[PDB]
Amino acid sequence: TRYETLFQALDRNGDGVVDIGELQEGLRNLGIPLGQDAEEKIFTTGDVNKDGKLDFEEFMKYLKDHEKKMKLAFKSLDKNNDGKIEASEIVQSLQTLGLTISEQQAELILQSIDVDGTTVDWNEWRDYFLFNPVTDIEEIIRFWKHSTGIDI
Ligand SMILES: [Ca+2]
Ligand SMILES: [Ca+2]
Ligand SMILES: [Ca+2]
Ligand SMILES: [Ca+2]
Repeated sequence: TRYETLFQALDRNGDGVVDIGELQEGLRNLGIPLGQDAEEKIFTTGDVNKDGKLDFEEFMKYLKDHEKKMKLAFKSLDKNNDGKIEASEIVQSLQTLGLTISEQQAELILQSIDVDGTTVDWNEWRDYFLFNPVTDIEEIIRFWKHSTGIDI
């Protein structure tokens, strides 16, 4: 019950839906730091029937689709399929997208994502981008830009 756990956590009054207040205060009470336009981007993406409310199916679907996207990004970065992402792979991937960066810049990115202080694996990746509403590698790169300060 991934998304059941999350939803049950967020739905404070237990009326079966999560409103924007519950999402905000919820994310803060779970310790996930998000800006209002990120949270609102999540909400607008999730509210398929546009009633200003997230029911369980909408929530579950958003997180499912998002997880698929992030998994796709991960597997697109992992060139040698070792289930991990090395800095050189970030360099190559960004190079195919017309960005030339150095090894220490990629290392900087990875360290911004890693906690083990090694390179990042699928668990850290997934956890890091779980509530980050980036939709693809481009948006991930833009996020890396305002996160690390490097202009990429
Ligand atoms: Ca509610
Ligand atoms: Ca809705
Ligand atoms: Ca790899
Ligand atoms: Ca690591």
